[PDB]
Amino acid sequence: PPPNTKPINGESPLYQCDILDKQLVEIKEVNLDPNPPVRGENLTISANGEVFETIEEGAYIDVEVRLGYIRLLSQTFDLCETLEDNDIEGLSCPIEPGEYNIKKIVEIPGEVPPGKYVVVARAYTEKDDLITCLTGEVIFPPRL
Ligand SMILES: CC(C)[C@@H](C)/C=C/[C@@H](C)[C@H]1CC[C@H]2C3=CC=C4C[C@@H](O)CC[C@]4(C)[C@H]3CC[C@]12C
Ligand SMILES: *[C@@H]1O[C@H](CO)[C@@H](O)[C@H](O)[C@H]1NC(C)=O
Repeated sequence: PPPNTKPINGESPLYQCDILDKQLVEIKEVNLDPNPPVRGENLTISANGEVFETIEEGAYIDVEVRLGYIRLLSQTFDLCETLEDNDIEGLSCPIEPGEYNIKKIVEIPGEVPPGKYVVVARAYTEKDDLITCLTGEVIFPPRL
């Protein structure tokens, strides 16, 4: 994978990107229950990380999904509102420094077209300090 990248330990395709930029959160480990995610099935996400600065209301995530060279989805999300909506282990947004472990189950839709998808997410704080940068490639087998 590209420059300024480091693999994330665990059963996952994720890499940390922009590694030469200090990040307020370290993602130490990530594990996916069906290791290559499968369409139409549950996906269990387990993650171990560290928070070095309090993340406050107003943080946001830039998420980009790309299919080949096509910019499929590109938008920003309210970090706190998004975490609060998806019930990630009751984590209220004021995320204090410390040791975290997360377990979340999401559903991968079966209608997703087959292909090589690349995901990139950058989370920043309200004054725009880089929280973290993650990238990953997921190939869904061509049975449409
Ligand atoms: C952790 C990552 C690497 C794993 C889970 C893979 C990402 C999946 C879930 C991503 C890859 C492409 C994404 C994707 C492609 C196309 C569409 C159609 C659009 O109208 C709504 C979003 C939607 C439905 C999203 C849903 C989430 C998908 C299917
Ligand atoms: C998928 O997840 C839903 C809710 O998380 C659960 O009710 C269902 O039993 C799960 N099914 C499988 C096959 O894991």
